[PDB]
Amino acid sequence: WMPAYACQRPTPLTHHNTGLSEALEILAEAAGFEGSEGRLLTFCRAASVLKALPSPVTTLSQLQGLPHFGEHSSRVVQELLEHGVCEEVERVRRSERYQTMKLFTQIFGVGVKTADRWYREGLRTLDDLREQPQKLTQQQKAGLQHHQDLSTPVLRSDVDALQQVVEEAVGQALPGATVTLTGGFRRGKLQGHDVDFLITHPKEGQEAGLLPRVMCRLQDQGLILYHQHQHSCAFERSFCIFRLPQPGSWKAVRVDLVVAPVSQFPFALLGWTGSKLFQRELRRFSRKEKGLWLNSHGLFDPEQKTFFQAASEEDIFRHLGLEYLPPEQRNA
Ligand SMILES: Nc1ncnc2c1ncn2[C@H]1C[C@H](O)[C@@H](COP(=O)(O)OP(=O)(O)OP(=O)(O)O)O1
Ligand SMILES: [Mn+2]
Ligand SMILES: [Mn+2]
Repeated sequence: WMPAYACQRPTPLTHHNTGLSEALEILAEAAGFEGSEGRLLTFCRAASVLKALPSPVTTLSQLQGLPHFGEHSSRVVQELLEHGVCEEVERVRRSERYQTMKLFTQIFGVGVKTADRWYREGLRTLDDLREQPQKLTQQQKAGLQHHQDLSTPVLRSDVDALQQVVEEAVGQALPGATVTLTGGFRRGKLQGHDVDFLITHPKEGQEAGLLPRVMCRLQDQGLILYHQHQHSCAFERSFCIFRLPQPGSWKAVRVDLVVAPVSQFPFALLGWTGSKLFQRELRRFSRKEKGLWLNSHGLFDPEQKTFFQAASEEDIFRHLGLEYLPPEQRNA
């Protein structure tokens, strides 16, 4: 027996079923491209079960009694075991719709709705987008300008360099302010598509106006290629492309900087650490099993109209009746 919710079981970074999970995640991604959110979540859940298994699935008999393994996901795994290939997955991989939606949605500032609109309008390539600049936001133009670098996996070494410059700027702008690495790198990932940082100060309110000062410092050092600042309407944030110096060269790298007041920091850290499926599952668990609404700002009882005060992620897990999972076991 393995628990049904991803937030009730450890999911390590590395596992024994990478071929099988990858194939299911192609089908999940394709479903998302077609607005089939039910089918996306179904394939995502099945893949996450495989990530949690302590052994490779070598025969279909190892599927019996696992949750989230309905007929379609089981068929995909069966075909892979028997034939080394799943024809449905190969058709998806070869299809122009999938390839194009993958191409467009990978670009900085482009979601599924935009990519689909562009597809329906006859756009297919990055050059097609560059030929229609009136169709692009400034963020998307920046994504296209740096597309090669932004498609290159960000490495832990890049993360360490970026954390140093962000810490230097934060520390010079406001002594005592802190920088916490979040996202997939906090979960132990060796590579990623961006770097996420969470900034706060132990005195509530001292973080006010910090982010623009941090960005000014970084801009002055030549480290910023693109910056879009957004005030809270809901955390203050800056979605950036950094110019990371390397020996004899440089690389553009996506970096998200988020500011949270320290009262909300545990919720923010939990929300921003992911994985995306883990957090979806944790929020579903909270609502369905505990009657509480969890988000990146707090944990709300809608019946009592109360908020839970947490000092740590551990506090939040405890309040929900879940065993604590460190970040490296949230790789659902
Ligand atoms: N730009 C963003 N907008 C909204 N939420 C974000 C953003 N970046 C990160 N988050 C939040 C949502 C997720 O639960 C978590 C991780 O998001 P994201 O950076 O997209 O993936 P990740 O860090 O888990 O993998 P990757 O290594 O590919 O970046 O933090
Ligand atoms: Mn990330
Ligand atoms: Mn991010």
